[PDB]
Amino acid sequence: SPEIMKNLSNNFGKAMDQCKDELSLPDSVVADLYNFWKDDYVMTDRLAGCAINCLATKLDVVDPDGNLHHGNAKDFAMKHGADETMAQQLVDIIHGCEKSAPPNDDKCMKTIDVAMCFKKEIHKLNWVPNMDLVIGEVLAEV
Repeated sequence: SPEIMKNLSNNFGKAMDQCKDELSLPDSVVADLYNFWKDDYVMTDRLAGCAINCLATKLDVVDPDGNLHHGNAKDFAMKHGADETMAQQLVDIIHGCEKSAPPNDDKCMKTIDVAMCFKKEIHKLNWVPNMDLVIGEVLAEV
């Protein structure tokens, strides 16, 4: 019974259930975000990026005292759990993403681009499966 079966108050269980409605997307793909498929960005399932975006639906739950703000994480989020390097580092990709991810009305798929861009920085936590058998073709160590 992983995170898939472990849901917080509502900030998630609600956003997830709501996302499964508003976005009518599979709450499973979004439930994977909690797993560790971060590497798997919209590139595969944008819904996961949209659902997560809707996750902020209520910042009151996400941030009681203003822990952060979807799209624009306060200096608290990217600090209380950010690497001294990630501080500026992110400013690197975020500079290439945020620049490519304007405040388009499709923020759902726009802002997310960034909300996920940085997420990629995590995908390279300690393990970097730069090459992981996906289709089982000549590319990754099958």
